[PDB]
Amino acid sequence: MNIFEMLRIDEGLRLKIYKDTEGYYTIGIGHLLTKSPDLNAAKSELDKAIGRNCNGVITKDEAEKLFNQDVDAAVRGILRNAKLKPVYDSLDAVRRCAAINQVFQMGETGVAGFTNSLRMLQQKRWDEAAVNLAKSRWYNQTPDRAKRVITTFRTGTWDAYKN
Ligand SMILES: CCCc1ccccc1O
Repeated sequence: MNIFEMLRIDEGLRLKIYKDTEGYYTIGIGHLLTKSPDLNAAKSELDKAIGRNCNGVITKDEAEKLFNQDVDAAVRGILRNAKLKPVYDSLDAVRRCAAINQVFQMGETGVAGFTNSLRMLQQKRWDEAAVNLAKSRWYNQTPDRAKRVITTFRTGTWDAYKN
């Protein structure tokens, strides 16, 4: 297991524009196109992203390309973030994948806020961190996924994905 395989399990692969768990237009491997309810605004974002007129459909290769960029951006975002970087840098590599997954799904606004969970993770109070993480809209909206990512944080193992 690695972060791509992890996110690919969590995000799926769809080649046609679809609405994600939040109702937002998305393609590929959880590549969010827009929060606009306008399908055309999503289609314009898709075409901008891919550099061609996709008419709401892309290839597997184009999906993996966006995905590569999205993962890379998630990491680079964490490393740019004063609240996140010290925590992420304190983690072993399996728990770092958990962090990337969370930021991929939620965005770095979305989690830089998780102050208590961040402190606990930094402290390596894994069971406590895991309890705190689940106390969230995140967990309640996507519990099956959040359970897997929390287990990754709690154990620093790939047990929740292995599978
Ligand atoms: C509760 C935050 C878990 C986390 C730690 C470090 C970087 C990104 C993360 O989402």
